[PDB]
Amino acid sequence: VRKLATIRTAGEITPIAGAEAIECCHVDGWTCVIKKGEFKQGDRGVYFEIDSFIKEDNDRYPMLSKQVIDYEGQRGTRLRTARLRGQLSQGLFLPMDRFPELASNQVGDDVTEILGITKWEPPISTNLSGEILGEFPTFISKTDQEAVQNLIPQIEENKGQKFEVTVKLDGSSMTVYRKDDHIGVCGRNWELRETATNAQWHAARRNKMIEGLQFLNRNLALQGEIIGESIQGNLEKLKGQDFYLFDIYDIDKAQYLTPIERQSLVKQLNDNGFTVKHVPILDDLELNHTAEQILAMADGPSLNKNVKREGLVFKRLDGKFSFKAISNAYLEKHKDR
Repeated sequence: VRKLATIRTAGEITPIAGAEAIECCHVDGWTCVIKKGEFKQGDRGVYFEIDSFIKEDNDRYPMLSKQVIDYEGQRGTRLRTARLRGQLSQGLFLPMDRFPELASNQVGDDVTEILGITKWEPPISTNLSGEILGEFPTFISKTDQEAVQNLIPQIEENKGQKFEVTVKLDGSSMTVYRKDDHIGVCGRNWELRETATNAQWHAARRNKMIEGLQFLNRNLALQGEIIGESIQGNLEKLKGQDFYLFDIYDIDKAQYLTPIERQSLVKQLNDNGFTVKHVPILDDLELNHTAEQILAMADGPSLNKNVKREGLVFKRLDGKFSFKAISNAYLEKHKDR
């Protein structure tokens, strides 16, 4: 997981025409509204990303005062995407002289624990939050993806590489895995017990993927998104619920399969009557883009080609560098994300 609060550098600062108390600060690939004169280009500050939850503290955080709410039994503010007078704003960026306990930290430091910042999350469905069997397997990587806005040097340093481009479906991450004599089914954070009502187990039995892992005889984690009815508002307008694969983790080797290895294995499972669906795949992209350009492609058709998708995921063909681009128009349309 993640660095919600980090020391970064003011990029170009541009005037927000009309409202003269404020200006727009570019912070890596993010765009952030600041008060005028608060930073100049090159100044360092603490950048709080969207989804940070910042505890009530009007000494340090008076600009969060009217948006204080109660979340997991604590008073404080969830940082969220906003469009103000045409101006896209995401995150909070405070100059370093507001944090005297950080005067010895360096640019790029992860200061999230030191500052007490927590991660906000949408509530989980009744059937996705079944009965917990244990921890998420520590021998499986989780399905988190780094945002393109946080990868400016890595994006320029990947020009000419080729990427599998998939649609990000808006559901719940799910993992079905075999390790030796154990086959498990997990949600986003816990391994779950099979019951007649558990959504993830039901999806896994319905597309036979537990039999598929038994057939394959390998220590593999199939990872994908469960989507459908009563899951995150069912953007795709499905009947029932279904699993869509986007990754397969080689447990013995501790690396994800490459895109073509993954397609190979999906082909093999379907050939043997284990029909697992894949998230929609678009044309491979040869990278030569800016983050702003990547974000520009995020909007478009989803699995259901008549709805607007959450974004895109990009996976380099060697399976060694992956990132996501969340559609900003999608975050303006749904304010519970």
